[PDB]
Amino acid sequence: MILGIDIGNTKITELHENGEFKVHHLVSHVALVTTAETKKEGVDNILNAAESAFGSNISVFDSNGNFISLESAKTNNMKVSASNWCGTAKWVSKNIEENCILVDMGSTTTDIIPIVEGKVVAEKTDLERLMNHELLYVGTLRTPISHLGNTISFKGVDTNVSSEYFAITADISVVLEKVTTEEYTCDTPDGKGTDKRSSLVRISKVLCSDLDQISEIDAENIAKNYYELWKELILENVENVAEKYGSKKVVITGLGENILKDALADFEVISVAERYGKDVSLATPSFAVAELLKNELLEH
Amino acid sequence: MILGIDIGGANTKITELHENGEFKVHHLYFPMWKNNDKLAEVLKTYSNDVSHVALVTTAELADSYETKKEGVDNILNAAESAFGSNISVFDSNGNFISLESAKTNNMKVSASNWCGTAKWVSKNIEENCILVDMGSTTTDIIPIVEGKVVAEKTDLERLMNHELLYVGTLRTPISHLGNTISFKGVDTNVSSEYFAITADISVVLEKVTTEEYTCDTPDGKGTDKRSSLVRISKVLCSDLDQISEIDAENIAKNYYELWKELILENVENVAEKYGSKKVVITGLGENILKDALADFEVISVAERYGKDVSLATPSFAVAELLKNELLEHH
Repeated sequence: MILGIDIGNTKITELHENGEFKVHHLVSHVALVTTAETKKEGVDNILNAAESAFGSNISVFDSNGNFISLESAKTNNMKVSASNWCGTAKWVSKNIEENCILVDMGSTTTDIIPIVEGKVVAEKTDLERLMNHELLYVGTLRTPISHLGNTISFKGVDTNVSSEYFAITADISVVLEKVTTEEYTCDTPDGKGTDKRSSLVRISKVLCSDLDQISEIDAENIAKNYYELWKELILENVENVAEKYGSKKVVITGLGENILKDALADFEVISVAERYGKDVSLATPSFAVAELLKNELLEH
Repeated sequence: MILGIDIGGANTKITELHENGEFKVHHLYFPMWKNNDKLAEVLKTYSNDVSHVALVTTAELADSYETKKEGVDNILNAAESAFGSNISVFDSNGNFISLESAKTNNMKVSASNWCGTAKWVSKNIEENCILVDMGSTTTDIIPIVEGKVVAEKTDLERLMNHELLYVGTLRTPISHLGNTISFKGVDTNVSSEYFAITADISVVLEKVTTEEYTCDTPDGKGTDKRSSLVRISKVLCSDLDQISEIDAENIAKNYYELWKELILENVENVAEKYGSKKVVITGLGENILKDALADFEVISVAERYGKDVSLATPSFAVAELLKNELLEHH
């Protein structure tokens, strides 16, 4: 009975014992990964809090795909902060495909990480990944819509759009049914509802208009056209990485799987939600570090 | 002395235009969503010397939770308590109407930030040209044909016809200019987070002065070039420990190119449609506009009337339009 703990909200995966697993949103071994005013205070809080009900049997998955024991993370806290893709990438390279591209999209960013010969070959820092099509700052929920493009086709004409914070990808996702209303968990830009109509109201403000000047069908069309711009952003980046590493297989996961599938039809797609369930797909890092800890402790 | 008063949502601009042509522009903080006592007080200092007043309200303030009637009524009452019936209100249609006419037809009082300026240009500057006014947030590209302003009616229609562009000198989030930028020779994706704005680019490239970076900084830090480069570096999820000052300035220069191109393309489209080669520029962003529209025949409000007028054109414009009507029979 080993647990996979991803503190960012927090997700827990109960692994081991023939394979009996389950995840929950908020034990002999615990894999601790943190994807979440100096950033050394919270680090101690997390570490010390972990010791409380888990003891010393805690393995921390650092910035790299390396598992460091406790106290090692207490000494040099500059390794505790980990990405939301490193753990998943490691897991994929040893349990799904050794030659592929992992594409994960959360509420804010999309990670496109090449895996070659079983090893993760993505660049290190965020800057380096932005420079190599391995980090795309578009997410399922929090992306301001004009980041997808400052012009949009509206009623057949290329139209300029507002730069003000009015609508986000969450609005597009709900209107196009790529995520449920319940999955629109971030704050709405105007402090109002997450239902479709409320989302259409927000989207209409992008064109300095409202649902009195334009119809709901017109507004929905704005969402549809932005969705295609969004798909292209995902596709172009994955293609660039694929062209350099010769990979054709893509493993997708995260809240944005539906969007990922739509954008990457040109590739051989392997869905985490389809192979391990939607729960794992929504809590991949926690499940990943759980499987990884198992194999490493089984190395004995 | 003629007074041109432009009441915005939070800031009021007053132009004192003297008979000899000398002028002075005053600035006053006056939130329209609250009581009008301060406005009334300031306007009263002109009560016994001024009888010719041009008043315009350009307040947009999107959702201010206040009816148009109360907003207009409060402004008109503050002005009336100082000048009585001696007030000419510039309405949305670009015409001067009486104080009583404004009260009655309150729904037609509030004007766009460019309405007065465009009409003034059409009368006092050039009858066939394109007005390009870039303030802190938007860029208005308004065609003037045969002395008549012929821009589209609504903002949506202007967005569909290259007459409204959401790029400004200070408040534009940098990624709105483009979600990728050339860096060290390769196409680089950029953050969507609110970390840097056009004000940062403007200060770093000296298109505006540090004192002119009047909006809040994204991180609440300094408005100096160093602090601006720090914010700009965040757009590529970096910092001045990972990249250099030269690197950060290169990010700013590359974005400046995208920014100028956005302005140019929009102005070119309006110009090609009307066949005009003359552009009249104004607003805090004149330095950027001069660079972007270098190939056009440029007429600068700042050069012809001074920096203050360029940064408060609406108030000056209605003062001039009032002067025109007055001189009509002098």
